[PDB]
Amino acid sequence: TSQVRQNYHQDSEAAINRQINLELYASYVYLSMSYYFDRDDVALKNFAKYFLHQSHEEREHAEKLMKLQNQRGGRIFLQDIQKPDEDDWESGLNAMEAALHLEKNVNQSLLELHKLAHDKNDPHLADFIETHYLNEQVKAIKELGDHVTNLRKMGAPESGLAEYLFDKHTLGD
Amino acid sequence: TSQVRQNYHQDSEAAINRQINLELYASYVYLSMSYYFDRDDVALKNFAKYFLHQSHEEREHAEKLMKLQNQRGGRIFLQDIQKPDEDDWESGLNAMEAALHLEKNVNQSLLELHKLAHDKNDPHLADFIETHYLNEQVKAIKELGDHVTNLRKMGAPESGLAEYLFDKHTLGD
Amino acid sequence: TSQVRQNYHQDSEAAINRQINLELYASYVYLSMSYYFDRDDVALKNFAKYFLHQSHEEREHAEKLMKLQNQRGGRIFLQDIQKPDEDDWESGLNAMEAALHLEKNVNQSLLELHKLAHDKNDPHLADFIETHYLNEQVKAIKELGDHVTNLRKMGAPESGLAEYLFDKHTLGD
Amino acid sequence: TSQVRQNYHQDSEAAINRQINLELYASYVYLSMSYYFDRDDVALKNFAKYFLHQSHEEREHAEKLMKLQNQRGGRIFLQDIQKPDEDDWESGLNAMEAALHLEKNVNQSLLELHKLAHDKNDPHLADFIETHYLNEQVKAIKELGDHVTNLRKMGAPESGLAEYLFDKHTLGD
Amino acid sequence: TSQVRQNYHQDSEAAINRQINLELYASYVYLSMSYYFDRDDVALKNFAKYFLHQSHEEREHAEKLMKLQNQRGGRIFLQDIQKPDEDDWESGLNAMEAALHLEKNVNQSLLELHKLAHDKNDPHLADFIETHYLNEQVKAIKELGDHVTNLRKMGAPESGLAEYLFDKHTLGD
Amino acid sequence: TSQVRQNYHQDSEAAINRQINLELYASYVYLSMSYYFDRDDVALKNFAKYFLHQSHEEREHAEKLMKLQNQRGGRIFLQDIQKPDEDDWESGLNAMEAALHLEKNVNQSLLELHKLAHDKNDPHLADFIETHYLNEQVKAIKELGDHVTNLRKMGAPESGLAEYLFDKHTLGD
Ligand SMILES: O=C(NO)c1ccc(C(=O)NO)o1
Ligand SMILES: O=C(NO)c1ccc(C(=O)NO)o1
Ligand code: NA
Ligand code: NA
Ligand code: NI
Ligand code: NI
Ligand code: NI
Ligand code: NI
Ligand code: NI
Ligand code: NI
Ligand code: NI
Ligand code: NI
Ligand code: NI
Ligand code: NI
Repeated sequence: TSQVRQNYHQDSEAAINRQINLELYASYVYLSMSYYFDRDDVALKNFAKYFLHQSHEEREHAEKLMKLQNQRGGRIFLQDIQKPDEDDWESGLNAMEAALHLEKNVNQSLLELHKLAHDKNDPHLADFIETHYLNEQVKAIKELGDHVTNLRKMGAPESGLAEYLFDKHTLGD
Repeated sequence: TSQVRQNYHQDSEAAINRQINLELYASYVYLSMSYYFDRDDVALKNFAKYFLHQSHEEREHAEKLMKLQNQRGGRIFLQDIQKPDEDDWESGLNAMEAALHLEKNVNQSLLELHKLAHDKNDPHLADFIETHYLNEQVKAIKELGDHVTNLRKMGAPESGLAEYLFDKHTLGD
Repeated sequence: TSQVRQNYHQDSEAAINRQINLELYASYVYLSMSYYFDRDDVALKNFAKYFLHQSHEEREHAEKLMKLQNQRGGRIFLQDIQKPDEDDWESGLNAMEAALHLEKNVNQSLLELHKLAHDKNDPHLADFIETHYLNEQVKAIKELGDHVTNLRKMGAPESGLAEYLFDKHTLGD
Repeated sequence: TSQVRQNYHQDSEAAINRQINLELYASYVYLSMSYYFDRDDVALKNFAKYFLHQSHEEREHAEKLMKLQNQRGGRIFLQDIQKPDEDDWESGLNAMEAALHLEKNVNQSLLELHKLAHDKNDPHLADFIETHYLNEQVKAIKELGDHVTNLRKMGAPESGLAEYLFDKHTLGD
Repeated sequence: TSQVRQNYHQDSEAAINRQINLELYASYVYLSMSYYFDRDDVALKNFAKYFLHQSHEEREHAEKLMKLQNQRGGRIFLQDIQKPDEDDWESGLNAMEAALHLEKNVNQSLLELHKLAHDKNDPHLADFIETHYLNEQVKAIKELGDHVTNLRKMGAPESGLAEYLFDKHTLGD
Repeated sequence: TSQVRQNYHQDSEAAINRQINLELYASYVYLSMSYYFDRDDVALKNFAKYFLHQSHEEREHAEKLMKLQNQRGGRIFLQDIQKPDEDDWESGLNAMEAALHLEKNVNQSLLELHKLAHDKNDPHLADFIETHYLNEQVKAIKELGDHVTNLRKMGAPESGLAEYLFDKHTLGD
């Protein structure tokens, strides 16, 4: 047992490891989308920029959780990172909807983690999730919903004009 | 009777109180529209910016009238602020038309106030309305008419592409 | 149902709407006090400055809650804003005590909202209230209590000298 | 009863007084260690710098809690500050281990305080502890554990060379 | 015996330890007064500022004496810090008089220490007391006497107006 | 077939996908090492800094290869990222040797890729490997060998003093 461990339950430790793996997987998925939009037959540079930035943000999430694990006295256990469900994301609207679904899944995982933290009477971990993850997920979900709504009202994915003008006027700024 | 009151008729005082309430109500309506366009299923950030700024301008109108009341020797009497007629404003063109109607109503109220001020031989209040309210209402009505015309000629509200491009190229600047 | 709604209970949504209305009402009350102290027979400019700033802060509270509602997937429903209980606030000490009472009421409302949020297992809303509202209310209540104590120990409201010197040396800075 | 007290239970008030006394005692202990390393037969200036800074930080903790007490409507009751358990701290590694033990004790006290705050349904005090004390204690415990590990792997306390080089390369920066 | 000890008598060493404890106790008393004036039913922020600064100055006195002890070859022995005689200091004038009494007591202790230092033929310690403590105590006593005189001539503690205006015009600068 | 594909053989495309996966795996391994040295029972912050930077460099390698794939007309196919062989890297010298082995493996993979590129008469891909990967691998291998040699000559891993002083004087700059 580590000399710094105090009030850190092992169920919380396992949940932290699983959430690390999940954030890494989300980073992988965003990387996949980003370079999907870099293909010459898709060619939407601002979509690719957006999803690359999101991938780096998810990697930051993962590293934050690893530092948290080492901080409380837990021990990091890394698992394989699964391949994303798709290799062809069809369109920008489809990738936006997939991202919204992914963020909702990660958000439910974080919410159940917060429940487990409040149950094991771990206020430090509870507030860590409250402060560094929950509102960021809320903002990401609201933003992805805004993007999906805008792309839908413009005639996507039938109108490629819509996706071009959206790549220019919304993501290119 | 207040020691500063001079040539201030009580009909003018009641009209000032009513106009205060009306400007507050207009601010409330603009707030409603602003946060209607912030919803994830509408998602037009520049429409929301525009109507939030208009709400703050109407609140400035109200406070200006309150200071005018205290200046002439009148006495402020606040009333309830009515809820806006709608909670769902359908579209950006519809909200623009509603705003145009609201500003025309407020303008007629201010014009009848100026008539009552010239009747009671109150040149100070007459010029106060002339200087701080009339031309601002004229400019607001002309601008809302311009916006309605542009949105109409672009295919709104059927074309959501039109409202997106208008939010970007007209209100986002 | 909105595409972004997740773990947002409808009781929480109704509580958010009610708290929006309450913050708007508090803003209205502070506006009333502010322009009460602008009257020529009261004439305490720094009291008026103080209460006008407090009114703007309460309006900021309201808009923050509206953005929170749109963020979680709720739907804003605006109600009438009630007229303040009084039109003549008697004295600066009396207005300070009324403000203290109002802030205590708003604080109890926010506390019951936090209880409802922790009950419905909504940690995001719980931490939102924790972070953006609770400590601000605590600070406001402590400050209003300090002001009431100082005004009392100076001989208010009998001594108008006390209220003048307090307007100058405490609120005018 | 103070005019600002709201939802502040008296058990919480007593816990706040006890935690004030505990933070003051920790400051006293760190002061003792700091000036132990200033003796000519110990003579480790950076160890002394480190523990003096830690003493000042603990005094800041205490004053923060006193301001919190006055804020919620509680009443400060000061007790004697106990003399530290030791006057001779043997070595730098021994003082580091003593500091780690002390911080773990203070952390358990703060955790039980947070439990009592969530029990009495005091979300403001709960978030105050969450925000201003918990993560700081976690960081302090992790840092003291790092220092103890490094000193151990270097041959302390047998190797005085180890403590000298640690004072130079780790604490002197 | 320490390798640096020269002409340092053990009676002087015990006196230095006792004076360390006394300066720490004075710091504790000033802290008590400072946060007494922060209560909502007292609410004199500049009195609190003044006494907090005085507490920090007394802590500086204590640390200076500890460094002096380690310098001459003595050995620090810390004792408990006694709780201040009071928890409620009644008024600003009463706290000023208590501070004057406390500083006179500390001054007599320092004077007897200087006598013991000149007796044991310790000119270094004699000049240390002469240079770093005596005139500072004289200045503090004169300043506290000035404050007590001013508060008395203004009608304190009956006139709370007096204490308010004194907090503003004398301590708030 | 993509409209930009010219002289790009499909064996080269498969090799590019495999090398992408390998660079991602190397990034994962370096991340594992980095946060291994962040544990409280290891506690070598500069080792962790070094391996975190190396992980980010390997991720840059991977993204460079993905952009190259999209450039030539190939199609990215992502695979699972395998878990590193170890979770406990024993010591800094052991982690350095593991990193040297990993970089030698990646270098052999890149060399066989260059052979396949010169065989399929693809000078662009050959020079891409020549310019952006080969010399970087040579430098990394030489640097890791230097680090291993230095750690060995200092008495690692038996002497923890050696690893501490190496973390300070070589990696902390
Ligand atoms: O919020 C709680 N702990 O922090 C909690 C969950 C369930 C109960 C309970 O058992 N009520 O009867 O309490
Ligand atoms: O000032 C003195 N020493 O520095 C001193 C004190 C008493 C005497 C004495 O014994 N006079 O007869 O001298
Ligand atoms: Na005119
Ligand atoms: Na919190
Ligand atoms: Ni994430
Ligand atoms: Ni609970
Ligand atoms: Ni354009
Ligand atoms: Ni208007
Ligand atoms: Ni509020
Ligand atoms: Ni004055
Ligand atoms: Ni502390
Ligand atoms: Ni060195
Ligand atoms: Ni002193
Ligand atoms: Ni590489």
